[PDB]
Amino acid sequence: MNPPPPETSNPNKPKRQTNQLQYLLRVVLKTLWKHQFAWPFQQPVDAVKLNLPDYYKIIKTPMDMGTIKKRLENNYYWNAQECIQDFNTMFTNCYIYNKPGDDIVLMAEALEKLFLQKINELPT
Ligand SMILES: Cc1cc(C)cc(Nc2nccc(-c3c(-c4ccc(Br)cc4)ncn3C3CCNCC3)n2)c1
Repeated sequence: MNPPPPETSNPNKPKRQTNQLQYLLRVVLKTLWKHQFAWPFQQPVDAVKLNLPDYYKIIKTPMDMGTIKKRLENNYYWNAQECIQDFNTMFTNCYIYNKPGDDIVLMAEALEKLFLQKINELPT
């Protein structure tokens, strides 16, 4: 089975809006979402549909851009670092599960390069 997806809305977790988190949603998430290579990263890895029975034995901190979109939209994060950590966790999961030069890794690396370029322009 797949696990349930990561939590995206927590009534008990405090919320706030910052210009960095607005940038992470309206610039960073939006730009990566529209990238040609984004499709494997737009939702949790469906290990059932993809026949990857070891995926969630190896990856115990799953992350994906559909979850990050929901966390941003729901004001789930208190600070930008929490959202940047989620993007980094998602790329790292892909790297750990696969091998250098695999198609999925080249795709993740291109998205990560674009992510880092956008993060360099994160406002104050
Ligand atoms: C035929 C084919 C070929 C390719 C390149 C992609 C897909 N679709 C697809 N969808 C979702 C997840 C993956 C995937 C990930 C992965 C993606 C996001 C995160 Br976060 C973490 C890991 N790691 C490997 N894979 C594939 C690699 C090739 N087949 C076995 C599974 N792949 C399908």
